Amino acid sequence: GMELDDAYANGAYIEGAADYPPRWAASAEDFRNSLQDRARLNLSYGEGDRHKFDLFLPEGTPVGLFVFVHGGYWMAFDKSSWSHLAVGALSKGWAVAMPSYELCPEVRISEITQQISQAVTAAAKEIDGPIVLAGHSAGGHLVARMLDPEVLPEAVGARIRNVVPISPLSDLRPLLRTSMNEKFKMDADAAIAESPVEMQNRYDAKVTVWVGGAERPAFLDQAIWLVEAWDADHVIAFEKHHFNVIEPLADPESDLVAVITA
Ligand SMILES: [Cl-]
Repeated sequence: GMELDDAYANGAYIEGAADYPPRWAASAEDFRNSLQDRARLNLSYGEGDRHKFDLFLPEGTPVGLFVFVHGGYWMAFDKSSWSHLAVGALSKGWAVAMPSYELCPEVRISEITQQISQAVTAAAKEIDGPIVLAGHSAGGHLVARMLDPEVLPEAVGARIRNVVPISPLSDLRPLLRTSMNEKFKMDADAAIAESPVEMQNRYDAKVTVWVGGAERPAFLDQAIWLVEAWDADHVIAFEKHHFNVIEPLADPESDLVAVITA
């Protein structure tokens, strides 16, 4: 109902929280405009209005494909607020894909998972080479689900090299105790079915759970749960909160860019 609302609230505990959305949108727009025809915007992966992805190409032959899946608790944002985060990987020669997806309550989280699979699959036809995945928050959840062979085709999964869920939701059960479940509309079995900690079969890939040191206790817990279940690597980013933890993606030399492209 609402017992865990405060526990899962990020913005309320982040100084300047209100300023992130507008600045991301502005930063992303400027980046797209800067890239000219190396920005392939609004490529379709499906028929729906939000079944689109942006594909950012490096200057030379891409060394591979990096898919970034954005967050917003599966109920807000689209791909357009995050383009500028393609810079670090682009500088190392990776093509970078960013999908949008339909949002709850129009769809269920399980349907969103299926859409990300469709998106990764489409991007993987555009770019040859190894595939690396990163995703933030709900997006961290979504990239974690891509290692499920029942979700993503073998031909794509076989190519996944690294998966880096940044501040992921790994166990959806506690969300049943949040008002956001009025939108997700999950019962216990649905939360379990969509929880990465429950996945026993995974494509072979180096998984590194990346979480901010100054994040909500709930997010620190969600991270270590994933680390425990999968024996994944684990990085705690010094003094980072839920909104600036992703900032190093813009920096070619960041440790976050390094673990994603390793
Ligand atoms: Cl669901």
